[PDB]
Amino acid sequence: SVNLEEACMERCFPQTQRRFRYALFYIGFACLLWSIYFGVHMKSKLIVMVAPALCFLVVCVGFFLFTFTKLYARHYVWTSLVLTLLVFALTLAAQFQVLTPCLSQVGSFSMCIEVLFLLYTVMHLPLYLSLILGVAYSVLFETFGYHHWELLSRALLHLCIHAIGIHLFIMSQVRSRSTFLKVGQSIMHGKDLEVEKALKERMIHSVMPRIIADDLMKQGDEESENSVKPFKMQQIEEVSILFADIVGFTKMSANKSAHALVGLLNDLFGRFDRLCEETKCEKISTLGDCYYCVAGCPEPRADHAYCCIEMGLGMIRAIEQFCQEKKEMVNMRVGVHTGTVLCGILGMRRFKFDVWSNDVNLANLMEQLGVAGKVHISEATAKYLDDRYEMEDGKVTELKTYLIAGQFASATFSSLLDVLLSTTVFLILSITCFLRYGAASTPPPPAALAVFGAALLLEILSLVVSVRMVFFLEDVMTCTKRLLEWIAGWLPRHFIGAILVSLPALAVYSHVTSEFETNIHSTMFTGSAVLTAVVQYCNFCQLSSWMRSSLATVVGAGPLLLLLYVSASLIGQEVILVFFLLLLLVWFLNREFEVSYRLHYHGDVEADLHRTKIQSMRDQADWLLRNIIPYHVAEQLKVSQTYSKNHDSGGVIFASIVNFSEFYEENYEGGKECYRVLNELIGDFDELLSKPDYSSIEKIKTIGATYMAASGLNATQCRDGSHPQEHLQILFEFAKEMMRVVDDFNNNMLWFNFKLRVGFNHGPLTAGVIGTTKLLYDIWGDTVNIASRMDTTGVECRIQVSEESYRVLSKMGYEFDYRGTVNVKGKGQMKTYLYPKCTDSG
Repeated sequence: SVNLEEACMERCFPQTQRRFRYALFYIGFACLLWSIYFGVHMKSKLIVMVAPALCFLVVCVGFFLFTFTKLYARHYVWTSLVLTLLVFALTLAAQFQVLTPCLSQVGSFSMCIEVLFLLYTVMHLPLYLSLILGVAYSVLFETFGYHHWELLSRALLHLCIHAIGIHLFIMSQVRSRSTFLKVGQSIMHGKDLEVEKALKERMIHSVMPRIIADDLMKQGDEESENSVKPFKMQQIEEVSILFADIVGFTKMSANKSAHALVGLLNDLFGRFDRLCEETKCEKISTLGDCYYCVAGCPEPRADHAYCCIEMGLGMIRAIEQFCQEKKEMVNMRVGVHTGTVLCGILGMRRFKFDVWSNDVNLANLMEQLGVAGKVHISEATAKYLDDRYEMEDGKVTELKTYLIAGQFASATFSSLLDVLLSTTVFLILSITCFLRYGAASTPPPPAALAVFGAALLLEILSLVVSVRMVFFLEDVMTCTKRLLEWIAGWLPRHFIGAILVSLPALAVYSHVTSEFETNIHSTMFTGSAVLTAVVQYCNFCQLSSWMRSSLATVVGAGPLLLLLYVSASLIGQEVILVFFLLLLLVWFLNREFEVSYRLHYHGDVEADLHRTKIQSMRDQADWLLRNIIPYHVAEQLKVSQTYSKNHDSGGVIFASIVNFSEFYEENYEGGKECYRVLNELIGDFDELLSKPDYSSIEKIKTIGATYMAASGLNATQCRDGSHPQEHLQILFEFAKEMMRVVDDFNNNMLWFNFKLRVGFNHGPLTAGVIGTTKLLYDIWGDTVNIASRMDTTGVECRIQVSEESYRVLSKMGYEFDYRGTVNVKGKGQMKTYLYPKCTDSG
């Protein structure tokens, strides 16, 4: 991730800067304490040492204040480079003048070590370059110390110090990269999440008015949103139910492109939405040739009739400007009635907040008998119309009828590696201490080999724990580990790992069981041992911080204060002070590192949280879309802006509850108990669509007792084992199905049985989507209004199937009783067929 690993450092500068600075602080105190030794007791016979230390001090403080410089951005890698080169020079220069017998070589060694761990941590050197220059410094240091096996010992000291430092580098920078990538993912998750939220909100307000949508967006009732994974209805009265149905409708819909026609339609509909929003008139929808609105139902309005009729005149202006614009001989009849309407939301598929009354049906009948240019109004309209407009008693030419016309890197991963490393290095520790015996083929002390093997097996058992945990080999028994990990918790793991990391102290002490203080070679050698030992405790940064630190502290401390009284006098003082320094050093280092680990944990949590949140949000939005849109069109707009297509043969069935409005009887608060029961049976019909064979059944929409279905539409590819016109058969299957369903629901309908009439047709039709920044998608064609009047002229318990639909369904196993010949507007007296073969009388 080249430019991305670049961005890492782009943001990951300040931590490196501050760590560098505190390391500088360390170095300063280091040369400080060297000087205070060499000035207090010994080496006061030559002051050529304090001057190098002090010029080191001054160049380090120059680093200190220069770090803040503006020209420090890309000016840091080679900075670390030159600085550590400097430090190396100081070390070896102080180192050479030795091998006289007055002072320990390990002091220089100790420096070399802590130096190189600093070089490790903050310098952020190239993996290979870091390693190689480090090991180079190591080897040149051990060589220049030369002025049969002790040298090999010091060498292994180098090697272990390498291994620890190098792993520390690798884990630190993988921590960096991982945390960087993770926080990036988190913020991108936040952003595309709120994007998803905005999108689903667009979908909400496109399927719910601002009043009710904004009501549900504070989730007053959480059961609504639980269903989204709870309906309130209001008998809002004194509202203006307004309709407008296209005249010249079937005409203008004769020979268009079947797509651009929809386009100009949607254009006019944007005009009409403008009219709604300007007149504060709450539009409802469009049923084929007929657009419709109410006027301020949720926000109750009194001049609702006024803005109603003024928006009507506005739409009149719109249609005139368009028909004179697109050169069309088209208009639309208009019809409005006012009064009471109970409004609410039922249904779980393609459903909506809608409205119900006979005032609705009154405006409906008046509109179908209405004329373009003069809205057909009733008395309830004219009663507070106040006739400030072009009132006209427009009588029906065939009921108070009027007209108006104007005016990687996991937690175990880490423990895996660090355990492995602790093990191997404690083993090379063991090699080192052992090889004290070079000629003594027999080892006198038994504790050495004893606890050697002991710690060895402890390491190997922790090893196999880790390796069969990760690799999942499961030789003996796996449920064992399952019950076993339950005991390894945040603190138990703490103490066990504490033992594991603390052991090398007693490991080297097994050799301390032997007499040493006589042999100062042995003495200083053991000092080298114990310091090279304490170096490691910075390792398991997944473990304790405060307790880990204190542990390393006391374990380094104790035995040396013991040797203080076990006696080569003031060299104890100097070594204990250097231990003090390196103590506070590693203290704050692994402090920083465990802190980085803490923040990694933290950010990990919240990032996965955001992932889950946007997952849920996206999924809920998609669920809502599937409520509101089909799939093929989801693909169409997923790739385009719109879609429309003349589908020349599909079925269409309409179902209307005959005895609804009477057992609707309004003794109650609108009888909305009955409306609860209606949402019950509606959800039952949704279950009906929830059938797999009823996946290809396109339930279009509904208006209270209305129900609209059509198929042969998403049937875009017909396979050989499928007939292109079978969908009518499964549609009629669904018809008899829902008949059975209402029959069963009636048995549970308390002291009542609801009945419905149904009318069917099939043939020509055309799909097209409307809403952009809105959402409306509908089908049209003569088939629509044909089945409309069919169900309109129907009778319950009998299935009025049109002539040609009767024919095409009879050959598919359905037996129809010839109802008769009924007038169809646009078709005149049309031959009709009920399905049930005298299930009723006949």
